[PDB]
Amino acid sequence: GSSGSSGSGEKPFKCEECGKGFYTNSQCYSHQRSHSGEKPSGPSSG
Ligand SMILES: [Zn+2]
Repeated sequence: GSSGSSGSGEKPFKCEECGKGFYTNSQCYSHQRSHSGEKPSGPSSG
């Protein structure tokens, strides 16, 4: 709704976990990864 102790208002692409800010979808996801640890790695591993 509103904020004060923050600068980045709104962005075209932000994280769903915390709410980070991004400009390109690809980027948004990249970070989103961090929000994952207890998971198996098959075709790709962090
Ligand atoms: Zn996040």
